[PDB]
Amino acid sequence: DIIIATKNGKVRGMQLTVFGGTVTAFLGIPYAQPPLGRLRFKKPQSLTKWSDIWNATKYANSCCQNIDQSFPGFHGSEMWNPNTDLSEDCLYLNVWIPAPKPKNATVLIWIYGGGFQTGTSSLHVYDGKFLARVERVIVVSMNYRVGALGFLALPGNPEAPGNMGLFDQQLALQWVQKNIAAFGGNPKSVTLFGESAGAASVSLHLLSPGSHSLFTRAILQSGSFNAPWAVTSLYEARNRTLNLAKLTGCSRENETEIIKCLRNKDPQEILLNEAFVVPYGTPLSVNFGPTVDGDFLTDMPDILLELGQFKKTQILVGVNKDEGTAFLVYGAPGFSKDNNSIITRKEFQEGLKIFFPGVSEFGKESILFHYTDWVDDQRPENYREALGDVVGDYNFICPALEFTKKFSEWGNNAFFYYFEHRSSKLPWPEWMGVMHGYEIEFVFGLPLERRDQYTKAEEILSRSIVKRWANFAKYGNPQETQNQSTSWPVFKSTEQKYLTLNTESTRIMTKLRAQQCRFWTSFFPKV
Amino acid sequence: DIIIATKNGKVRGMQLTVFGGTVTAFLGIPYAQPPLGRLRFKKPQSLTKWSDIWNATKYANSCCQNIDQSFPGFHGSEMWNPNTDLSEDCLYLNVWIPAPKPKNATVLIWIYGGGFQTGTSSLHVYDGKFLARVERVIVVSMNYRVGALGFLALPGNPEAPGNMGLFDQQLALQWVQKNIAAFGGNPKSVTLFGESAGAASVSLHLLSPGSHSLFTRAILQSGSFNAPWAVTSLYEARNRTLNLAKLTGCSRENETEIIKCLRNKDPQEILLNEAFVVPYGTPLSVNFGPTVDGDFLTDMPDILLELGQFKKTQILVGVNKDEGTAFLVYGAPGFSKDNNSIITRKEFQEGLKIFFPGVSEFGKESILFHYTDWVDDQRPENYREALGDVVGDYNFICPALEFTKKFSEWGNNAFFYYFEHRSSKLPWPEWMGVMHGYEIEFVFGLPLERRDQYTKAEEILSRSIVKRWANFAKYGNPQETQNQSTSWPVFKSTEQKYLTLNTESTRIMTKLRAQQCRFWTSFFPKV
Amino acid sequence: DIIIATKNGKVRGMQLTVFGGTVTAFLGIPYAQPPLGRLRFKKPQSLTKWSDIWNATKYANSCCQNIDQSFPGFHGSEMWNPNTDLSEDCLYLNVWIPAPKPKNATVLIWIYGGGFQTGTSSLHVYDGKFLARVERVIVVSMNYRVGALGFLALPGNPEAPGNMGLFDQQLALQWVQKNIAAFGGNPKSVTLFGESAGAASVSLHLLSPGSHSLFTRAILQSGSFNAPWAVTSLYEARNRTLNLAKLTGCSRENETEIIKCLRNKDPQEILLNEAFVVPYGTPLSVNFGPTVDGDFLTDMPDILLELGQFKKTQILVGVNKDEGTAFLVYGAPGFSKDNNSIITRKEFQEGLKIFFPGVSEFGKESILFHYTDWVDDQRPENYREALGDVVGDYNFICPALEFTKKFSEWGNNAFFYYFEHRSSKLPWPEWMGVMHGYEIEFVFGLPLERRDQYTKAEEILSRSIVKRWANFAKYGNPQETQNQSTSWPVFKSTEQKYLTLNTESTRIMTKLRAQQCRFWTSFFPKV
Ligand SMILES: *[C@@H]1O[C@H](CO[C@H]2O[C@@H](C)[C@@H](O)[C@@H](O)[C@@H]2O)[C@@H](O[C@@H]2O[C@H](CO)[C@@H](O)[C@H](O)[C@H]2NC(C)=O)[C@H](O)[C@H]1NC(C)=O
Ligand SMILES: *[C@@H]1O[C@H](CO[C@H]2O[C@@H](C)[C@@H](O)[C@@H](O)[C@@H]2O)[C@@H](O[C@@H]2O[C@H](CO)[C@@H](O)[C@H](O)[C@H]2NC(C)=O)[C@H](O)[C@H]1NC(C)=O
Ligand SMILES: *[C@@H]1O[C@H](CO[C@H]2O[C@@H](C)[C@@H](O)[C@@H](O)[C@@H]2O)[C@@H](O[C@@H]2O[C@H](CO)[C@@H](O)[C@H](O)[C@H]2NC(C)=O)[C@H](O)[C@H]1NC(C)=O
Ligand SMILES: *[C@H]1O[C@H](CO[C@H]2O[C@@H](C)[C@@H](O)[C@@H](O)[C@@H]2O)[C@@H](O[C@@H]2O[C@H](CO)[C@@H](O)[C@H](O)[C@H]2NC(C)=O)[C@H](O)[C@H]1NC(C)=O
Ligand SMILES: *[C@H]1O[C@H](CO[C@H]2O[C@@H](C)[C@@H](O)[C@@H](O)[C@@H]2O)[C@@H](O[C@@H]2O[C@H](CO)[C@@H](O)[C@H](O)[C@H]2NC(C)=O)[C@H](O)[C@H]1NC(C)=O
Ligand SMILES: *[C@H]1O[C@H](CO[C@H]2O[C@@H](C)[C@@H](O)[C@@H](O)[C@@H]2O)[C@@H](O[C@@H]2O[C@H](CO)[C@@H](O)[C@H](O)[C@H]2NC(C)=O)[C@H](O)[C@H]1NC(C)=O
Ligand SMILES: *[C@@H]1O[C@H](CO)[C@@H](O)[C@H](O)[C@H]1NC(C)=O
Ligand SMILES: *[C@@H]1O[C@H](CO)[C@@H](O)[C@H](O)[C@H]1NC(C)=O
Ligand SMILES: *[C@@H]1O[C@H](CO)[C@@H](O)[C@H](O)[C@H]1NC(C)=O
Ligand SMILES: *[C@@H]1O[C@H](CO)[C@@H](O)[C@H](O)[C@H]1NC(C)=O
Ligand SMILES: *[C@@H]1O[C@H](CO)[C@@H](O)[C@H](O)[C@H]1NC(C)=O
Ligand SMILES: *[C@@H]1O[C@H](CO)[C@@H](O)[C@H](O)[C@H]1NC(C)=O
Ligand SMILES: *[C@@H]1O[C@H](CO)[C@@H](O)[C@H](O)[C@H]1NC(C)=O
Ligand SMILES: *[C@@H]1O[C@H](CO)[C@@H](O)[C@H](O)[C@H]1NC(C)=O
Ligand SMILES: *[C@@H]1O[C@H](CO)[C@@H](O)[C@H](O)[C@H]1NC(C)=O
Ligand SMILES: *[C@@H]1O[C@H](CO)[C@@H](O)[C@H](O)[C@H]1NC(C)=O
Ligand SMILES: *[C@@H]1O[C@H](CO)[C@@H](O)[C@H](O)[C@H]1NC(C)=O
Ligand SMILES: *[C@@H]1O[C@H](CO)[C@@H](O)[C@H](O)[C@H]1NC(C)=O
Ligand SMILES: *[P@@](C)(=O)OCC(C)C
Ligand SMILES: *[P@@](C)(=O)OCC(C)C
Ligand SMILES: *[P@@](C)(=O)OCC(C)C
Ligand SMILES: [Br-]
Ligand SMILES: [Br-]
Ligand SMILES: [Br-]
Ligand SMILES: [Ca+2]
Ligand SMILES: [Ca+2]
Ligand SMILES: [Ca+2]
Ligand SMILES: [Ca+2]
Ligand SMILES: [Ca+2]
Ligand SMILES: [Ca+2]
Ligand SMILES: [Ca+2]
Ligand SMILES: [Ca+2]
Ligand SMILES: [Ca+2]
Ligand SMILES: [Cl-]
Ligand SMILES: [Cl-]
Ligand SMILES: [Cl-]
Ligand code: NA
Ligand code: NA
Ligand code: NA
Ligand code: NA
Repeated sequence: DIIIATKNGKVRGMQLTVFGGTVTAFLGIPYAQPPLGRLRFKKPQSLTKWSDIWNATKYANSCCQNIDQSFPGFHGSEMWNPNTDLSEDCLYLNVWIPAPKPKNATVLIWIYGGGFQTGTSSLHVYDGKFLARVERVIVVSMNYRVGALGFLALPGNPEAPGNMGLFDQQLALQWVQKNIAAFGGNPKSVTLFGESAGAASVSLHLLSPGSHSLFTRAILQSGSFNAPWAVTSLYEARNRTLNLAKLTGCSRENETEIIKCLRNKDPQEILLNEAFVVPYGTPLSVNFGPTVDGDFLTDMPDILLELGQFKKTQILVGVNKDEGTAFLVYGAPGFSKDNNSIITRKEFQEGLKIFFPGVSEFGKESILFHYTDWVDDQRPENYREALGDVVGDYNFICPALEFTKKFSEWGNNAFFYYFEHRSSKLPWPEWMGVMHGYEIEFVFGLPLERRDQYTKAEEILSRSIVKRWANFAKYGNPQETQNQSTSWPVFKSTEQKYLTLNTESTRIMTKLRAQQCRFWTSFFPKV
Repeated sequence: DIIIATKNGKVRGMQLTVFGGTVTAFLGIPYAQPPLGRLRFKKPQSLTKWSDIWNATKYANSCCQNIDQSFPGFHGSEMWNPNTDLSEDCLYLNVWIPAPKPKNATVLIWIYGGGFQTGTSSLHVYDGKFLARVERVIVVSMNYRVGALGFLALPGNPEAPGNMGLFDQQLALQWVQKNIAAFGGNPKSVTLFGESAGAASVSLHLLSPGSHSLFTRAILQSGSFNAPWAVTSLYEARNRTLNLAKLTGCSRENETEIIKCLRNKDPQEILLNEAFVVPYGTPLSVNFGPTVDGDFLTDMPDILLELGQFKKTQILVGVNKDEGTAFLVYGAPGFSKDNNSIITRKEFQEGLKIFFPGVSEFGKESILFHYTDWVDDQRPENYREALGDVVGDYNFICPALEFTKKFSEWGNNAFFYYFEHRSSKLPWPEWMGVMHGYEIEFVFGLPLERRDQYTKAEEILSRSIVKRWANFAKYGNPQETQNQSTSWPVFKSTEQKYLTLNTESTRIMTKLRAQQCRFWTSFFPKV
Repeated sequence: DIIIATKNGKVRGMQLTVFGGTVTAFLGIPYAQPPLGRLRFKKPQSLTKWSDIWNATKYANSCCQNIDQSFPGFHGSEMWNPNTDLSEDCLYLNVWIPAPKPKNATVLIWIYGGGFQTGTSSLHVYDGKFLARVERVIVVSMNYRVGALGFLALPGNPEAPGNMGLFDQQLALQWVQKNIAAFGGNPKSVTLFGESAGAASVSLHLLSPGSHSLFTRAILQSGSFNAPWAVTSLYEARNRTLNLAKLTGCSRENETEIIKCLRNKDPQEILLNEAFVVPYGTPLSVNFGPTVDGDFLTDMPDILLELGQFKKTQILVGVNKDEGTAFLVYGAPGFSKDNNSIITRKEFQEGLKIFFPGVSEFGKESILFHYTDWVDDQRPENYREALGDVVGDYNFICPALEFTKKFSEWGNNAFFYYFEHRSSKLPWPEWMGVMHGYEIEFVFGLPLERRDQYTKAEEILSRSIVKRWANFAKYGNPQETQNQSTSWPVFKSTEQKYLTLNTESTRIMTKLRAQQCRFWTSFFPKV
C-alpha cells in the first residue's frame, strides 16, 4: 500500500507489474478547483486542500469535447476518442513512478494533442508505465480544457480571457514543481513533451514567462506554435466568441453579460455550436485555440521567436514522413480509407479548395504549380501523394523546421528527427503511409511489450527511441551511447542535419524538404 | 600535547619527528557508527557524539577481508596485507597535519585500492607524514568496507542497497568538509587521490552528485571506473548476492529475509564464500564491487562519462609501464616470481583462457592475433611480455586513456603520466618490470628518507613527483617550477600529450599505446 | 572645522590651500595598537576605540630605523631620511581628501620603499595634497614597521612570525575598507601604489589571500617581489634571527625565550646589530624582509606567480632609465657623487665583487662578458655605465618586466612605462642620470607647483602622469584622453609594448632590455 503526502494532502496509488518489475501509478490526482458554475471559462483556481486519503487509482474524467464519429467501430479513429467520462470536472493529472521509489528522478510531462478541441491523458498510447519501468523516469500527464470551454476569448476580460487550457497545463507544471520531490522526482529536471497541439503547447511554454521556471527542456512531436492552425488572431477570436453567443441565444450588449449567459448554457449546447462559429472550416480547423492574451502570451508569438524572446534551453523536434494523409479522408473528394484513393487533377484542385478555403485563386494555383511538376512517369498516384504532401508540409513539417532554425539561431542545441516507420499494426490503409500520431506508441514504448504482436525490429526501434528521449530529458543529448548507434548531430542553421528514425538504418540527412519549405515559408505567406 | 575540538568531540593526536621537523598525526578518528548487528550491509550512519578526549594515537582496525596467502613470508605480497586487526568495527580515518598547525592548508585525501575486496589505510606505503612535512599539506585517509560487507547488492532494497563502501568514503569526505578547518585545513581545497580500485572510486566520486561538493579535484593512479573490473552489472550483482545466500544456507523467498539471515552469519562465513559466488574467477575478479544503485550512481557510468555528466574540474591520471605483470604469477601457467617465466605459445593461449574465461574462442584468437605479430627476432620472452601487456592494456592503461580523453572533451584540463621507474628495492623479480602499485611509495615520498636505501636518483624522482602532486592539489597544475623541469602539457583530444616519469629524463610523448588501445577500446567490446 | 566620525571615534583634520582651492588633511590617525612591550615583533593588534576628538593635524612618529649618514648636509640623500621622530609607536596613517568632501572618490594608497629597513609616509615627495586637489582622488598613506622590528622571523612562531610590516600595511588597507566612506571615499575603488620595496609590497598584496578583498588594482614603481632583494629565504631568515640573538646576548635554547629576551632590548641595540646579521652585505642588502610565513605568503612567491595564483586585476608597472646608479656611490670603488667616476676594468671587476659577494668567479665573469662587449669607441665612461646597468637590470628592470609578462599571461591588462626624464632640480651629479626614486615627485605632482623652480616642460610631464595614474586608478586604463596624447597600449606577451615618459615625446617601444634580461632571467639564476 503506497501513500504519498503532497502539499494538498495524502494520495494512495496502485502497484503495476510491468516487465517482471513494478511501477506505482497515481491516476487522477486533482490539481485545481473543478472549473464549474461561476468558474467556467476562467483561469484554473488553486486547490483548496483535503484531509483523508485521496484514492488515485483510476483515470479521472476527460474534459468536455466533441467526438470523432466519422468511422464508428474503426480502431484507427476510435483509439483517439476519450476512454473516460466527459465532464467539466476534468482537471486531474497522473503520475507514474518507478518501484522502488526513485531518489531524484528526471520528470517527463506529457501534453496531448487533439487540435485544442479534443484529447485526454488516459489514452492507451499515452500510458507512462513503460517509460517509468524501462528508463526509471517519472512520467506525468494532465487533462486540460479544450474547445470553447478551454479557449473562448474576449481578450482583456477575466471572465473569458483566453488560453485557459494553457493555464490548466501551467498550473499542472506548478503542481509538479511543488509536489514531485515527495514522489522521488527532481523538480529541477523536468522535460515537457507533447504531440500535435500538445507540441504547439510545449512550444508556447517556451515563450511564456510564467512557464520559464516550471521546466528544464522540451520535446516537440509534429507541432509548434508557428504552424498555421496553432494560434488564433484577436480578430478571429472576438468574431468566434460573438458567433458562439449568436448561436446560443446569448448575444448581449455588455460583454460580461454575454459570458454570464454562456455560463448558464448546458455544456452540450456550447459543444454543438462550436463547429459553426466559422463560415467554412476544414479538417484542420482549430476554432478555439491559443490567442495573444497579454498574460500567457505577451505578444504575437512569431515576433518573440524571431527576436529571441524565449526560454534558452535544448529542444528536440521532429515530424513523420506522411503528416498530411490522416486529414484527407475527412473530406477531400475521391479519398477513402477503404480504397487506394487514386484521384484526378480535378479532384486535387477540389481538395485545395477544401484545405485552403479563404485563399485566392492565384494562391491555390501557386500550390498546384509547386506540387504538380513530375518527376515524371504518369504514375496514377501522383495527385493523391501531392495532396498529402501539400497538407503535411504546410501544416506540420515546414513550420517545425522553421521553428527549429529560428530557435537554434539564438545559441541553443536543437536536435531534429524525421520518423519514417509505418507501424506493422496500423489499421489505416497503406497509401496513408507514416501517419500523423503514429510515432507516439514508439515513444511510450508500447512495442516493448512482446505480448502485443509488434515485430522484433519495432521492439528495437522503440527501445532505442525510448532511450534517446530519456537521455534527452536527463542529459540534454538524445544519444543512444551503448549499441554502436548513429550519433545524432545538433541541428544548426546552415547545415540543418537531421536524424531519420526507422527500423532499418538510422541516417544523418540534410535540409529536409528544402524546396517545398522555401515555397511555404517565404512565398505562401504573401499570397 | 595537541588536542583538536571537532564537531563530534575532542581528539588527542601525537607528535612525529620527520626530517628534523614535526608532524602531528591523528590516527584512528571514528567518522561513522560501527556498522554492526542491524547496521551490517547498510549505509554508514552518522556518528552519535562523544564527551571526553578521543585518543587518536594508533591506527584503527582494518575492515574484514580475505588475505593474500599465495607467498607467505614474501615482502612483495605481504606489504599489501592488513597490518592492524580485522573487524567490522573499522570506519575510522587518519589526519596528518604540518607542525606548526597550518592556517589554510590544501587537503589530500587518499582512497586505497585492493580490488574493492581488500586494503587498509594503515599500510606503510600510505603513511601521509612525509607529504605533511615536505609540502605542508594535510593528508587524510579512511578505511571503507570491502567485499560483500562493503558491496553486497540487492538493488533498491535499503537493507543491502549496494555501494556501502563508496558511501563510507563519501561520509569521510563529509567529515573533512565539517571538521578539517579545526585542524588548519581548507575544506575548499581538497584533492582526492587513490590507486587501482581507489582510483576507480575517485573517478566515481566525479560522477556522484552527492560527492560534487565534497572535493575540488582528483588524481587517478592506475584505475578509473570504465576499467572492465570496476563496475558490476545489476544482473551479476543479484546473481552473486543469491549465490552468496545459497552458499551460507540463507536462500529465502522474502529478500529482506535473505539479508536478515546474512546478518546472523559470522563474518568468516561470508568471507569464506565470497570467492565462489562466481562460476570461474580470474586473478582480476572483483566479485562485490560498485553497482548502479540509483543513489550513489544514478545511471550506467559509461553513459554519464560519454554525455558529460560529471564534476567539471582538473584531473591528473596515469599508469605504470608494466601494469599487468603482477597478475600473471597468480595463476597463469608457466609463470613464477622465482624464475624468468619464459613461456610458450601454448602457455600464452592457456593464459588467455585464465584471464578471459567468459570470452568466445574468436575473442581470444583476436587477442592472440593483435599481440603476437613480432617485431621480430625470436626472442624467447615474446610470449611472456605479450601476456603482461594484454593484461595491463585491457585492465588499466586503455581504460585510463579512454577516461582521460572523454573527460577532457568537456573542457577541463587533464594531465596524463606514464610511470616507468622500477624501484631499486622491488622484491619482485626483474621480468615483472614497473609493476602495478609501485609508484605509490614515490607519491608518498618514502624515498625522501635517506635512511631507507633507495638510490639518490630515486630520492630526486620522488621529491619532484611529490612537488607536482602538491602543486596539482593546491593550484590545479602539476608543474615543478623551480628546477628547469620539463613542463607537463595538458592532455587534449587530438594530440594526447603525456609526461614520462623516470629517473633519467622526463619526456613529453604522444598517443600512448595507440595501436593496442584501438583494439581494446573499439573492437574488443564487440566480441 | 572639519570632523569625521570613524568606526573607532572622531578625528579632526586641517584645511590646506592648494592651487587656489582647499584640501582637508588628516595626518597621523592611528590604525593599530602601538606595538610595544609584549606586542613588539607581533602582528598589529586591532585598535581599542576612543571617545573624544583625535586631532589628526600633524604627521605622526616614523618607525624605528637606521638612518643614511653617508652624505650629511646633502639633499640628495637626506631628502629620504625620516622627518618626524622615530618611535616604536608609529602605526599611523594620513588621509587627504578634496574639498568640498567628495561623494564617492577613488582611493590611492601609497606604500613607501626604503629596502624594508627604512622609510616613512611623511616625506615631502609623498605629500598627497596635490593629487587630492588636481584629480579629486582621496590619497592614503601608512607607516609600517621596518628592519628586524618589522620583519624578524622565526617562522611558525607567533611571537615573531615574520612579515609583521606587511601585516601593518594590510591592517591599514582594512581601516580604509571600514572607514573611508565616512571621508567620501569608495572602498570599492582603491588602487595601491608604491615604489621600490613599496612596489614589491604592492606585488605581494596581489599574492596574499587576506589582501584580495582590500583593494581593486595596483601600480608598481621600480619594484616587484621577484627582484633578487625582495624576499628572504626561510634558511636565511632563521640564520639572521639567531645571528641577531648572538649579537645582542640573547642566544637561548627555547626559541620563545630568544624572542622574550629580544623584547627586553632597547630598540637601539636591535638597530645597531641589524647590519651585522649577514657575513657580507652590499649596498642593496635587505637583511630583514618578507619571508614565506605560511600566513601572509602561503608558498614561494615565484611559484604563485608562475602558476597564476594571484588577484586577477589590471596592473601598471614601470622603471627608470638609470635604476642602478644611486647604489654605486655607496661602496663601489672609484665612484663618487663629486666627480665623473670614470672607472677602470679593474674597478668594474672589484665593483662586481662588491655587488655579487656570494657569487662564483664564473658567475662574475659571465656578467663581465655580457656587459663589456662594446659598441665600440673607447669611450672612457664604458665601465662606469656598464656597472650602473648591471645593477639596475639585475635588481629592478628585468624582474619588473618578468613580473609584468607572467602576470599578463593570465589574462589581465598590464601597462608598462619606462621613465626617462632627469629632474632639472636633481642634486645628484649628471652621470647618475635618471635615478631610482626620482619619478616619485612627478607622480605626486610636485612640479605642478609653479613656485618650485621645475621647468614648464616638467610641469606638463607631471600633469600628464598625474592624469594617467588617476585614470588608471578610477578606470583601469592609464590614458590621457584630452590632449592628443600617445595612446598607452597593453603590455602583452609576444609584443611587449611599453610607453616612454619624457618631457619631449612619448613613444611606444618594444622589448625593453631584451638582450640583457635574457641573461639575468634565464641564465644568471643557474650560476
Ligand atoms: C474510393 O471511394 C470513394 C469514397 O466514397 C465511397 O466509398 C467507397 C469505398 C464506396 O463505398 C462508394 O460507394 C462510396 O461513396 C469514391 O469516391 C466517391 O464516388 C462517387 C462516384 O462513383 C462520387 O460521386 C462520390 O462523391 C465520391 N465520394 C467522395 C467523398 O469523394 C472513390 O471513387 C473511390 N476510389 C476508387 C475506387 O479508386
Ligand atoms: C618457472 O616455474 C614454474 C612454476 O612452478 C614451479 O616453480 C618453480 C620455481 C619450481 O619450484 C617448480 O618445481 C614449480 O612447480 C614452472 O612451471 C611448472 O612446471 C611443471 C613441469 O615442469 C608444470 O607441470 C607445472 O604445472 C608448472 N606450474 C605452473 C603453475 O605452471 C616453469 O616451467 C618454470 N620456468 C622456467 C624454469 O623457465
Ligand atoms: C672620484 O673620487 C673617488 C672617491 O674618493 C675620493 O673623493 C674625491 C672627490 C676626493 O675627495 C678623494 O680624495 C677621495 O678619496 C676617487 O677614488 C679614490 O682615490 C684614491 C686614490 O687616488 C683611492 O686609493 C681611493 O680608495 C678611492 N676611493 C674610493 C671609494 O674608491 C676617484 O679616483 C675620483 N675619480 C676621478 C677624479 O675621476
Ligand atoms: C465572422 O462573422 C460572420 C458571422 O457569420 C456567421 O454567423 C455565425 C453565427 C455562424 O453561423 C456562421 O456559420 C456564419 O457564417 C461571418 O459572416 C459570414 O460570411 C458570409 C459570406 O462569407 C455571409 O453570408 C454571412 O455574413 C456569414 N455566413 C453565412 C453562411 O450566413 C464572417 O465571415 C466572419 N469573419 C471572419 C471569418 O473573419
Ligand atoms: C550465476 O548463477 C549460477 C549459480 O551457479 C553457482 O552456484 C553458486 C552458489 C556457486 O557455488 C558457483 O560456483 C556456481 O557456479 C551460475 O551457474 C553455474 O553455471 C554452470 C555452467 O557454467 C552450471 O554447471 C551451474 O549452474 C553453475 N556451476 C557449477 C560449477 O555448479 C551462473 O553461471 C551464474 N550467472 C552468471 C555468471 O551470469
Ligand atoms: C649565517 O651564520 C653564520 C654566522 O656568522 C656570523 O656571526 C654573526 C653573529 C655576525 O656577526 C656575522 O658577521 C658573522 O658572519 C655565518 O658564518 C660566517 O661565515 C664565515 C665564513 O664565511 C665564518 O668565518 C664565520 O662562521 C662567520 N663569519 C665571520 C666573519 O666571523 C654564515 O655565513 C651564515 N649563513 C648564511 C649566509 O647562509
Ligand atoms: C480508498 O481505497 C481503499 C480500498 O483499499 C478504501 O479502504 C478507502 O475507503 C477508499 N476511499 C474511498 C472509497 O473514498
Ligand atoms: C536532486 O538533484 C539536484 C540537481 O539537479 C540537487 O540540487 C537536489 O538537491 C537533488 N535532491 C535529492 C537527491 O534529493
Ligand atoms: C456590465 O455588467 C457587469 C456585471 O453585471 C458589471 O460589473 C459591469 O460594470 C458592467 N459594465 C458595462 C460597461 O456595462
Ligand atoms: C542494446 O543492445 C542490447 C543487446 O545486444 C539490447 O537487448 C538492448 O535493447 C539495447 N539497448 C538499447 C537502449 O537500445
Ligand atoms: C588518552 O591518553 C592519555 C595518555 O597520555 C591518558 O591520560 C588518557 O587516560 C587516555 N585515554 C584513554 C586510555 O581512554
Ligand atoms: C581559506 O581560503 C579560502 C579560499 O580558498 C577562503 O574563502 C577562506 O575563508 C580561508 N580561510 C582561512 C584563512 O581561515
Ligand atoms: C518481508 O518481511 C519483511 C521483514 O520481516 C517485511 O517488513 C516485508 O514487508 C515483507 N515483504 C514481503 C514482500 O514478503
Ligand atoms: C630542486 O633543486 C634543489 C637544489 O639543486 C634540490 O635539493 C630540491 O630537491 C629540488 N626541488 C624539487 C621540488 O624537486
Ligand atoms: C585639538 O585641537 C583643538 C585646537 O583647535 C583643541 O581645542 C583641542 O583641545 C585639541 N585636543 C588635544 C590637544 O588633545
Ligand atoms: C559608490 O560607487 C559604488 C560602485 O563602485 C556603489 O556600489 C556605491 O554604493 C557608491 N556609493 C555612494 C555614491 O555613496
Ligand atoms: C618555552 O617557554 C615558553 C614560555 O616561557 C613556554 O610557553 C613553552 O611551552 C616552552 N617550550 C619549550 C619547547 O621549551
Ligand atoms: C591639457 O591641455 C591644457 C591646455 O592646452 C593644459 O593646460 C592641461 O595641463 C592639459 N591636461 C592634462 C591632463 O595634461
Ligand atoms: P493536432 C492532431 O492536435 O493537429 C491540430 C490539427 C487541427 C491541425
Ligand atoms: P586494484 C589492485 O585495486 O585492481 C583491481 C583488480 C581487481 C583489477
Ligand atoms: P628600494 C630603495 O626600497 O630598494 C630596495 C634595495 C634594498 C634594493
Ligand atoms: Br487546369
Ligand atoms: Br595455433
Ligand atoms: Br681580465
Ligand atoms: Ca520522403
Ligand atoms: Ca491524432
Ligand atoms: Ca542505429
Ligand atoms: Ca613501453
Ligand atoms: Ca596492489
Ligand atoms: Ca625534468
Ligand atoms: Ca636607455
Ligand atoms: Ca630611495
Ligand atoms: Ca604625448
Ligand atoms: Cl547539404
Ligand atoms: Cl603525434
Ligand atoms: Cl619588435
Ligand atoms: Na497530369
Ligand atoms: Na612463434
Ligand atoms: Na677595454
Ligand atoms: Na653563459
